[PDB]
Amino acid sequence: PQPRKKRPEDFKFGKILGEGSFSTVVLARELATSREYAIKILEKRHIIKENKVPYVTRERDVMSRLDHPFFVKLYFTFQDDEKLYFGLSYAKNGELLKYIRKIGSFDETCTRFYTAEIVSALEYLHGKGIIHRDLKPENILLNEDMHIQITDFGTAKVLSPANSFVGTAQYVSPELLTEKSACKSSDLWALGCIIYQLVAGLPPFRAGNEYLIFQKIIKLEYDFPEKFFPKARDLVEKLLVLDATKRLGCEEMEGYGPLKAHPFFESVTWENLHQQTPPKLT
Repeated sequence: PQPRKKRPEDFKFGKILGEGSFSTVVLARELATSREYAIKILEKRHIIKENKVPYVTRERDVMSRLDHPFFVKLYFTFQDDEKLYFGLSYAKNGELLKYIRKIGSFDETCTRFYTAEIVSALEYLHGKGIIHRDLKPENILLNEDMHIQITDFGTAKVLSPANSFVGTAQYVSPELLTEKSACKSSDLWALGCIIYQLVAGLPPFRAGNEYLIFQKIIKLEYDFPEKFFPKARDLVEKLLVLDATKRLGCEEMEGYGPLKAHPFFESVTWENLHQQTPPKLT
């Protein structure tokens, strides 16, 4: 068996950590243990009306299948007459994006560290035939110890052999704008954008509106500031490649081995990133 199903009364709900069109995430403290969980709450009525059952169900299933230190863990689920609740691990420090603004940009040791954590998280995710499809600084959280915790699998795609979704405009891959489709490489593209954002302080493709943004993406219109770490620049250039089959890290390019072997990660020990002490953020 297992611990009896939990119920709302077992918690003392606190502040709202964030909202979505889909639901609300609130910080809660379980009375019997004093443990803090970030509980995602969804209104069954709203979900049904919006035809999101498949999405919510997929989200819960992907999360249940993940058991890694770089991913928010799902501890339990329960529901009452009107709402569904998902008990997720609480990452106190919030969005990686906050830290990016807070300090402007990351030095080389910090960029390397956090990129390595993300790459390693991606290898794990892709190893299970799962595609995030909306990877970005706002979806990458930080736990109390400053290690990453990736979440929000509401837009995830589970492979079985991935065109029904888009994702945040600035991180969308060109294939999604053209062949109306997506694969593992799509996340790798988002990685390229993220890396670039860690070093430069802003995402690569920026413009007045979505349309302009998409124009630049399909034309690969962007450039590096003259201060950009050379090896990071080289790595980014191998990720922000229009042809999805030529991005460092994808199946056609022989996987994660070559990606992790990149010069930019020279001094990284991949086997125990999570045991390592994250570099102080400036």
